[PDB]
Amino acid sequence: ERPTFYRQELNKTIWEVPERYQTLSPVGSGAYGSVCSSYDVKSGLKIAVKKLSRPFQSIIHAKRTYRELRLLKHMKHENVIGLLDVFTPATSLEEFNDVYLVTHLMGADLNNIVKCQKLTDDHVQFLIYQILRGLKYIHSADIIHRDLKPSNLAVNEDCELKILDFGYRAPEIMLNWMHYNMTVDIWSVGCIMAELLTGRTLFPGTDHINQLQQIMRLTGTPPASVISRMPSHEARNYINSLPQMPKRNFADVFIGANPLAVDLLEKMLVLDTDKRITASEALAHPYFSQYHDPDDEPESEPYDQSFESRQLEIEEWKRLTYEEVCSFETP
Amino acid sequence: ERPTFYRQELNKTIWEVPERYQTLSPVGSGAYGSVCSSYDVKSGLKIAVKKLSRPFQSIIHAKRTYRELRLLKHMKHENVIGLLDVFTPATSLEEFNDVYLVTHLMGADLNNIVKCQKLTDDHVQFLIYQILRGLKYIHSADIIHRDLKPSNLAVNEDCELKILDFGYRAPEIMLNWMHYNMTVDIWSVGCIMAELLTGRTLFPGTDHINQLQQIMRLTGTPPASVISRMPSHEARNYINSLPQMPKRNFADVFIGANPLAVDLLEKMLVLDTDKRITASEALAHPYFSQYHDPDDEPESEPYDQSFESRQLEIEEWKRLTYEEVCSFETP
Ligand SMILES: Cc1nc(Nc2ncc(C(=O)Nc3c(C)cccc3Cl)s2)cc(N2CCN(CCO)CC2)n1
Ligand SMILES: Cc1nc(Nc2ncc(C(=O)Nc3c(C)cccc3Cl)s2)cc(N2CCN(CCO)CC2)n1
Ligand SMILES: Cc1nc(Nc2ncc(C(=O)Nc3c(C)cccc3Cl)s2)cc(N2CCN(CCO)CC2)n1
Ligand SMILES: Cc1nc(Nc2ncc(C(=O)Nc3c(C)cccc3Cl)s2)cc(N2CCN(CCO)CC2)n1
Repeated sequence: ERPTFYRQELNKTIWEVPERYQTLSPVGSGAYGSVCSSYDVKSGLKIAVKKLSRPFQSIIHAKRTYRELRLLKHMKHENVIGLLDVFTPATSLEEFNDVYLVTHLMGADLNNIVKCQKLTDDHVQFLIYQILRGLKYIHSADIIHRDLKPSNLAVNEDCELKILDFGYRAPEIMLNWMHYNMTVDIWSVGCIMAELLTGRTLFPGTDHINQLQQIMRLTGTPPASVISRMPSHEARNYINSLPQMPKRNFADVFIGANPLAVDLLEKMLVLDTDKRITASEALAHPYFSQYHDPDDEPESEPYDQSFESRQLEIEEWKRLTYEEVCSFETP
Repeated sequence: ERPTFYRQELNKTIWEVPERYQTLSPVGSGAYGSVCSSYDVKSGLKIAVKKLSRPFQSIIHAKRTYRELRLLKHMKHENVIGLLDVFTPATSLEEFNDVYLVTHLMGADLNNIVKCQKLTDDHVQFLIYQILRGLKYIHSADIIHRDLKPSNLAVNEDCELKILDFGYRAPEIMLNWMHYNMTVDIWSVGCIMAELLTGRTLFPGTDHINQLQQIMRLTGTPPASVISRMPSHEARNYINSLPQMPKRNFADVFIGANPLAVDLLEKMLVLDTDKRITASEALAHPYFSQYHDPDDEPESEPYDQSFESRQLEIEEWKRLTYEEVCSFETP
């Protein structure tokens, strides 16, 4: 049965939400859609409400809309943002033209978590452990489109963590993405953890290619196999040798740090993509002895993404979307 | 001997330019600096004058400034933007805080060449020949920092073309950049040529990973070697099979096109990075039979980029820059 809806204008756009979602307040926005904090009277919790920007303008917008709705529906893990409600003021498919997604509200982005200065080792243990627990689960789903990453992490005031869904190209580039999508994740975590222990950026370049040179001061130079197939000799020269800079080592960089943190980082911040630590291995590490529960670290159910390779008109995506909204049982 | 400088305010910023550069008119801008068209009285030609944005604010701005000055100083090829003049109103290193760079003016971006509707096949031969002549020269300079790209091409009205210098990361990503930096270039050109012949984007995605699926429709699926080392079986499944969409083939897509144009594209738009045609091979190809001159397709002089590996304070880069400004002889 359709609940009483109520209508209001926030930042020059019309919001029509169910009775339960009171005291809407705009927190921020991006291309995807606008978000509002709201007090859900029913369950008595401060909540997040998103209204999608023109969800069925184009095929891309339409599939994008359906994708996010399917993903947050599937994501059921205490470290990954999940769908609490989805709704529309529309009462028929023809009329249907406005979609709202509802989740829990996290209060602090990554870029605020760093500056959130006074952090005990325990907070770091907990934060990193949660990203890893999330990551294990996220990798297990094999999500074709990439919306969940470590950098999208979000944190409410007691350090409880969730990974949100935000925060001409040659084939060899995107094949490389697929190839290393899990490895790069654990590099991000590594960088993130480092910043939580020091408060400074770990690998600051003058630019992105100079960034590689910085990384290697800690990681060492690539294996012969990687170097011997660079497209030129001057390319090999750039990655087969460090220039003579002052010597820096892990023990130096993370001096005040719990030595187990330094151990963990020495297995995360490794250049050899194969030798680098995997998420579920990283969980078993001694640094997380408090938190590590091998039977409380679940993988995902298979996730049917056959939709990703269907080529459909706008109206076909809109129908799929509206079928999901009407099917949704609010937990 | 310092010429007479004159001063004016253009877009709330003070421009001080030598007597010869009259009738300054702003055309466009980027984070690097703002650009003006100007009538150079001396050589009597419409010219481009760029004023660098706060060139010595930080180390990055300072090295950046120096790099661009070294690059365009080194680049001497008629398909690659080159430095005609660099100047400063400053008369001592302590004063020195503003820098201007002068090149030829083009007046048509890539995104303006597409829509430039009625183009003979001749225009395409000539446009594509010049990018390839460029790229050969560019690739041969082994330029550590990437500012010169196919997509950065610019054109004047008689179809004369020049490549301009504008248009947390894991090591495996940038290592990959280095690896394929030449092969991706030929992919871009392939894509550009395709559009020139048709007017539609060749590989339209819904998103970037979906684009790989679009590409494979034409290129087929990756070799077993590329497949057998994806990080999951679901990834293996994405790239080991096309889904059953309409069959599409090169001959179809480029129907009205010169058949030799199609031949070249079937050698450019190849997935296997090794089999893919190289810039210099693409030159020798029958499609540019009238333009191809193997003794007029020069490689670069070595380019001393030892500076890219130096860590220097702002003031050190500012002196190198100032030294280059005073040393420069205007052709
Ligand atoms: C834009 C923004 N969002 C914040 N929190 C959010 N939580 C969850 C969000 C979200 O979009 N959920 C969601 C929904 C609803 C649907 C589909 C998918 C998803 Cl993932 S947005 C906090 C925030 N700030 C306020 C507090 N500032 C200072 C800290 O002291 C920092 C900035 N700004
Ligand atoms: C590692 C990586 N992945 C990217 N995107 C991906 N999309 C899909 C991916 C993929 O593996 N999906 C997948 C999975 C997980 C399972 C089965 C099947 C499939 Cl298909 S990976 C983008 C990206 N970068 C672009 C942006 N750069 C920052 C500049 O702003 C950083 C580098 N890096
Ligand atoms: C930003 C821009 N630049 C244009 N031409 C240029 N030529 C060379 C440029 C340049 O910056 N040189 C340079 C310099 C000086 C120093 C260092 C390095 C370099 Cl590379 S800028 C044309 C243009 N327009 C777009 C299209 N519009 C509509 C047509 O209907 C006309 C105007 N916009
Ligand atoms: C192929 C590629 N290269 C990138 N940058 C490079 N920097 C340095 C490179 C390099 O090979 N230098 C070099 C050379 C040439 C010789 C000797 C020694 C050296 Cl060090 S290649 C970035 C990049 N991207 C993917 C696509 N994204 C599009 C977003 O819109 C942008 C980022 N792709």
